[PDB]
Amino acid sequence: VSEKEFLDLPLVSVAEIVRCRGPKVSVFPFDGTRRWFHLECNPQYDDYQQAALRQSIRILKMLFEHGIETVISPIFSDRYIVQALEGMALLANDEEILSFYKEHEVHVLFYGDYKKRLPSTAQGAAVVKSFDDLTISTSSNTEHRLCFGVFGNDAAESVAQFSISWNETHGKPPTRREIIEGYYGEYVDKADMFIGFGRFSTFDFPLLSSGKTSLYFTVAPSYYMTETTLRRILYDHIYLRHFRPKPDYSAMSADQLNVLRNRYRAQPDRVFGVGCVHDGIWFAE
Amino acid sequence: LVSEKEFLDLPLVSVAEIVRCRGPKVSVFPFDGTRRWFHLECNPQYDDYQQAALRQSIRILKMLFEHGIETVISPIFSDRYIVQALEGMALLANDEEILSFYKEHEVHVLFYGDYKKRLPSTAQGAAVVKSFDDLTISTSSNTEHRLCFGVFGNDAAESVAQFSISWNETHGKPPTRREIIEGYYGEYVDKADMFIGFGRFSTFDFPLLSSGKTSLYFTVAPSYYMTETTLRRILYDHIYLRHFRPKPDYSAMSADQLNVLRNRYRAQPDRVFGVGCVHDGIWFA
Ligand SMILES: [Hg+2]
Ligand SMILES: [Hg+2]
Ligand SMILES: [Hg+2]
Ligand SMILES: [Hg+2]
Ligand SMILES: [Hg+2]
Ligand SMILES: [Hg+2]
Ligand SMILES: [Hg+2]
Ligand SMILES: [Hg+2]
Ligand SMILES: [Hg+2]
Ligand SMILES: [Hg+2]
Ligand SMILES: [Hg+2]
Ligand SMILES: [Hg+2]
Repeated sequence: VSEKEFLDLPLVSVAEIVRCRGPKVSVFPFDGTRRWFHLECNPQYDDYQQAALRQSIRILKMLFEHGIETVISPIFSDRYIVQALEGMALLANDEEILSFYKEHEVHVLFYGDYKKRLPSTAQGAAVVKSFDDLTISTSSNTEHRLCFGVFGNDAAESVAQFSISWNETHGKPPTRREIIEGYYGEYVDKADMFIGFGRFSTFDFPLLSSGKTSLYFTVAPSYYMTETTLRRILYDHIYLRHFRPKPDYSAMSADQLNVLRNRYRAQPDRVFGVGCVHDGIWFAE
Repeated sequence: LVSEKEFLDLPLVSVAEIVRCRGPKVSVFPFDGTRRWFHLECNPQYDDYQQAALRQSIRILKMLFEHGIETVISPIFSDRYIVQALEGMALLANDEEILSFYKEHEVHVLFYGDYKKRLPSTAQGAAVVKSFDDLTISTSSNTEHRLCFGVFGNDAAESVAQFSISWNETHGKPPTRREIIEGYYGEYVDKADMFIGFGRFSTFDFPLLSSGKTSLYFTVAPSYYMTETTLRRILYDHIYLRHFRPKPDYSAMSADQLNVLRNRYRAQPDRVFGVGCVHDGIWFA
């Protein structure tokens, strides 16, 4: 199949293909949101939290409708932490997003070191409580998994303590699967893709990174993401990353090999990720 | 403080001064695209692949260390017959030219990963493992640089589990993050500062050390086409461009700056780095 045919597909057909070929697990932190907010909304009159939440919901809905089973979205990571508290509480208390979870049969989970890192206040305790109640409440949903990262950047010590307790309880060391279940709440084998933004970087999906995880970096802030963009990414992941057969270099004509060869010898300094800063902003070249 | 051209133009000593100052302290650099490189640059039946490859590996590691990078992490083998990989592995601990390299450039060499369990239980496999151990003892008096070779170093969860259980049993309490990193790698490093990849946008095999601050790069040409210029464009980007200050003040921008940004982000198709194209059976970013 070609790209245009994929783009032209009905949503249901696309979704069938994604449930078939993957990605089963997409990591998608919503990035560049401040820039987005300053370009698309009115900063002193519009509320940043609510505008952001609406965009988040639009995109999570788009991802789940395209057949992606699990989305991992880092929310907060290593100015006042109390400010982040409100935005967080929205994820468990906003009526529209609750309506969304129920309608799309989404199971919501939270991962990371938040219980210890969040402030020891009535407020922080309240958010943590919201998280537990939301994960319990949506646990009967079976169609999609949504995993919110809150201080979910480094799981080493968490995994150490979990493994120690596990050994004392069950008499033996936990498996990789059991470790992943202990950290995330449920099991998934790996991340199939990470959709990043701006400066080429990935973060906050511990235990799940692999050389098979397809990496993408949008130029525009995450909230500009359309169906067509998402589908170009999906098309690359499904049809282009594991393209077969592997190149038989020995079956190529001398002109083919020469084209490749002279290209690599002429510009051996072409590096994706090397950018340029203009007007205070980094742009990939 | 500097433009790209000025950086490219600096004497090696000055570049190394800057790198010791601003980082990267730790670069992850798997040598990738080596089959393509070898078929483009060499004559498959008449040139020896092991030594052509080894020669390039040494050139690049030497280049990296001379530019002031303290620690290089290089994934070697990662999840055809495993016995085939054994020879290439043994070269890293037995080839006289590379041992001479470790000596002249004062490199401490370490091996990480699940290799002791995953390598074949044969005289050959055990010989390779023992040579890894002995190389690490033999170079442990070198202090100027750290070189870490990954052999099945793709997934550290169960290794960390067992390590932590054992640690708690003996060394009295749960091991700290630092202690876990030391247990897995042999020594301590805070994080990876950059990853230099190739072709399809992907990273792999540096467990425990990935951060949102890890700068990501992907060369178009196979690793062995790397020159000083390539390396330095990478270094310039990492050092001067990724952490550029001040942060953009969108509210201080003219209507034209916002308009340009805005119409760039609104325009379709929008550039997604990582979405490639396959021509002649090969993926191109
Ligand atoms: Hg503002
Ligand atoms: Hg769905
Ligand atoms: Hg679930
Ligand atoms: Hg749950
Ligand atoms: Hg998850
Ligand atoms: Hg248990
Ligand atoms: Hg621009
Ligand atoms: Hg060949
Ligand atoms: Hg050096
Ligand atoms: Hg050392
Ligand atoms: Hg290391
Ligand atoms: Hg081409």
